Amino acid sequence: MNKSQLYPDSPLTDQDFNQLDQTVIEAARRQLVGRRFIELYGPLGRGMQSVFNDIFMESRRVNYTIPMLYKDFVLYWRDLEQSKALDIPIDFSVAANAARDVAFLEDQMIFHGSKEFDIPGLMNVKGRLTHLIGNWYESGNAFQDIVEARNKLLEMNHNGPYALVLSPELYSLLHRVHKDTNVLEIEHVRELITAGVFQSPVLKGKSGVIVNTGRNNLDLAISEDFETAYLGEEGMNHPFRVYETVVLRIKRPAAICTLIDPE
Amino acid sequence: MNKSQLYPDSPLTDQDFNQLDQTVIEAARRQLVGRRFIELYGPLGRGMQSVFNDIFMESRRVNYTIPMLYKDFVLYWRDLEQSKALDIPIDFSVAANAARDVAFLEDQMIFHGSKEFDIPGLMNVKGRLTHLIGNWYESGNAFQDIVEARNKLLEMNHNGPYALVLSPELYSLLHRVHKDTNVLEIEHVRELITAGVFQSPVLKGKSGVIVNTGRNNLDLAISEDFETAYLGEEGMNHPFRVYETVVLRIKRPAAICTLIDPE
Amino acid sequence: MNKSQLYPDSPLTDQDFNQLDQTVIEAARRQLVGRRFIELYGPLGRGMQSVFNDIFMESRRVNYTIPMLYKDFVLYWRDLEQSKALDIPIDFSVAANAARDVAFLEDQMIFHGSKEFDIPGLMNVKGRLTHLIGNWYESGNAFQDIVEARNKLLEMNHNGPYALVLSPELYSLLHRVHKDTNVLEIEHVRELITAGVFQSPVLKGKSGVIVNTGRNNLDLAISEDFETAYLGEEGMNHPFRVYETVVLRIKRPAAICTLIDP
Amino acid sequence: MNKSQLYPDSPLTDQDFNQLDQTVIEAARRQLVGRRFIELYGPLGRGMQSVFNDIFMESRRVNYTIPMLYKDFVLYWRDLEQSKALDIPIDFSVAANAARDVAFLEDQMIFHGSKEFDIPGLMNVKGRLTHLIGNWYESGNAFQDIVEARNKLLEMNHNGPYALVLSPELYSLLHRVHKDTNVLEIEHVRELITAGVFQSPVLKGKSGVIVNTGRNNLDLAISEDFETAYLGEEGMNHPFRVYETVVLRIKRPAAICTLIDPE
Repeated sequence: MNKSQLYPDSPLTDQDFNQLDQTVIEAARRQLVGRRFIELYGPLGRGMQSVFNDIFMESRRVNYTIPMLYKDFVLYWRDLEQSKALDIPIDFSVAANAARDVAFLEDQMIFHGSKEFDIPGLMNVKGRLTHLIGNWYESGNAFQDIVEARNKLLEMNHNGPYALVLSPELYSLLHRVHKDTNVLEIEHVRELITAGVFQSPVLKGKSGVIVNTGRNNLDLAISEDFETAYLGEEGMNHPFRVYETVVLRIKRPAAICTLIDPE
Repeated sequence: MNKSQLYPDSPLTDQDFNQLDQTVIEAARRQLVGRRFIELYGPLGRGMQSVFNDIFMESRRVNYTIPMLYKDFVLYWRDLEQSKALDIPIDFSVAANAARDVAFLEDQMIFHGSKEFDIPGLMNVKGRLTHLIGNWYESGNAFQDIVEARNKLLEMNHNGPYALVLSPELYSLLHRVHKDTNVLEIEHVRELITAGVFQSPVLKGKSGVIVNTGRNNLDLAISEDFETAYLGEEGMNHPFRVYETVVLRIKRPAAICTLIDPE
Repeated sequence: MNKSQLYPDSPLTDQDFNQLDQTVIEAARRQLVGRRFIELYGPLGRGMQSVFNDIFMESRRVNYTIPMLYKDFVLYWRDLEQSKALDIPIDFSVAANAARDVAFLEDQMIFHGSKEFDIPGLMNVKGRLTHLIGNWYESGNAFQDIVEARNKLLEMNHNGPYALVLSPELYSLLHRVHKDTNVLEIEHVRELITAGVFQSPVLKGKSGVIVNTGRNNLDLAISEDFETAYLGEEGMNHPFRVYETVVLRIKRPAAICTLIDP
Repeated sequence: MNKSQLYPDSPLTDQDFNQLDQTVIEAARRQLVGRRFIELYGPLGRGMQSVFNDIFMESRRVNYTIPMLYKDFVLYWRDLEQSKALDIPIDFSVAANAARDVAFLEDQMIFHGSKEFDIPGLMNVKGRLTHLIGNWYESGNAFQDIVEARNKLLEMNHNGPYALVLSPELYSLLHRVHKDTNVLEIEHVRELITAGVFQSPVLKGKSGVIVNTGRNNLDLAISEDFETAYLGEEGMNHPFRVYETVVLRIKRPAAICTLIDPE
């Protein structure tokens, strides 16, 4: 399936359109936090507009509608025509920005869920464990809270490997320089969490989540990965659409222990 | 030996059945702690239902019956039929869970032995050294206990390399952040134990074990590795069986110094 | 394409499966009432485990999971061997009982919905029109209450053809003679409702429904019709299963008028 | 385009001229700080003497004239003639010095802009965030100032990855050895800034800048990379010119949070 012949009126050729995909894929890759520890359920394809989920509580089956996440960018015709005249590889700076916004949309949908499509997220799924953090500003408390949260996961027949995602404010507190001591608390934490410790701008305030990275616990249902579309001429310009269809499936919500600030 | 023709009625083809083995093998690999420091005695094959062991005490020979460790999972026919209709690579999420449970079964059999089959484990073999740990919550005690346990192994003509396996509670105490100091006690410990320091959920409470990793000291007798079986149609579904036949052989029990909490 | 190769371990030959299929299908046809006035959207195939419904209320898209309705019957090996030895056709009576039960399940799901998957029925869908009927024992009331119900559908921009399904008690009451015309009320109703007046045991008491026939109004989305699948042989006996996967989509809820006893 | 036939009177042959480019390219590479975290807008070529910039403020378009940055060096004819007589690969020590000066010129133009050509730099662009640092000589203040500067970038929909460039005086203070503690403050800082922490001699006094490394935020418009030219015989010698044409484009100035000493 060549995308040049799919959009016969597209101003981009085969070479020009592949670089657009590379710009979109790379820009999204740098910002996707959920994909770093959640496996993909393959390219389900255009023939699947809804995927099934088997929730196990420690086996209810539910239907999830795969949602669209998209953002549009416009490539000016004057800039495009100049590029072909001079034979230069075209500027896709806006495409990277559009791909980043879609990548942020996926992370927001992964961690907080689709309210309108009724899809639970990591931080609000039903049946997950909950741990109340202490004052992470103090030494040892952050590691102690992770251990207690990990202990809650352990008493569920969930031996790991775990992945911990924290808000930027909690992430900074983990790496902060203490006064009395000189302990890098991420070094102690990263030994217990082997799948990786990440920060996500989606999480707000003081919040975090520990997830078992097994494919059996949760995965990402992908009907169409990050793809670039042509919307046709509009005002002589060339608006495009970076879209993706993905729904998070949480088969075993008990493998999630969200850390929440007691306020 | 192609597994598609071995089960002529199996719904999975050659390609579909290989991905099942990959899912089972990888999921087991992530959870097998004993295999990380215990060598395998090859594929003994189906012709050996019992393996001999020569115990040396510092040469009694005993017969060990190779036990079966298995767990069953069911692939729904509706999900399978949909996968072939859409030509998608089939979901083996349950297979990973079944393989993980078998992997946990092997680790429980390796460390605690088969009570019914009369096979000693690492933590209850006859003739091994025993060390009583102190308060690992204090700085330096955990390293001191390992040194004393290692010294006991040294005064047996057992120069290493050693492997230390600890319970999750002891593993956390090793990596904990101390108040007065900022010592990462795993860094001091990991220098003496070169074959690796692992944690196993099988060990409960405050317990651990130091094992010489030599093939002459102990090994794993494998008659059949992690293999996936088809049990035939049952209620129009497709139940499978992830089974493995393995017995731990401890040729020199004196190469084991189990750490036990004095309670 | 014969079921003998589909189930090599089955004890039935090509002809025996064929006789099994007619036994199941014929018993289903004699009991299926909803299929008489509702078009069939399919067979979609095994690749459709859930269908999409676009509700045009008088637009909202709802995802419906296709339910699987089944019933199990067992053929005894001694009976099959005895019939085979004596050159007597196999007795598939239990198959008809299983097929009849599944046919009732489909009719029950069509009319009263399926609470397990939250699929609405003819008498349960939101947005339908409700008509409070009177005492049909008295003359003239039976025909008039249908006229007002049809007028309700006419006011909602639905001009037929209509299909009327009544409870078995109410269907008999429609056989009375008209007070003035001296003609049975059923022929007056049949001229107003040209898609047929049916009866169904699923409706109890004074109940009924008027449905505007048409694919754009409502249809049956099936992925597999009445099919007999041979389960594994257990205990030397042969258990079977008559199953089907059907879901009812009501695209225009306002095209359904329900007669409700006050 | 062979450079030997481009300058028919050049004393260097094809082999002799390629080593000149390698000396210039490598010497420039060791000193270019801006190129370590700013992407290039390809070889725009000689047909583009001015490049367009679309400034987004959180979309004004401006025209930037691509400037020339060059430095001249002289290869003595006596040294050149001796090299060919003995068949030795010629000394290009001066060429490395000339390339280094041009590389310093680019970094000065990237961080402080072209005053005469009216091109804003990283440290004086219009619409960028500004943070006032504290006493970096004290422990924790340097990390705290980076976090606050990063927090300012975060409240602009700028999630990273960030690149921090500091003056040599600030760079030394970051790596300094404290009295009361033994904290290496670069280790804490380098976790938040993933694209890298660099020092630039261009920045004077106590100054720094945090830049989002996205191609959409800023990039380097290159009309001609580091190229070596022959200026013809002058006094029987061979003067050359190491020139490059490059202009920095800041599409989103809000992605820049310059750290400035309150004096």
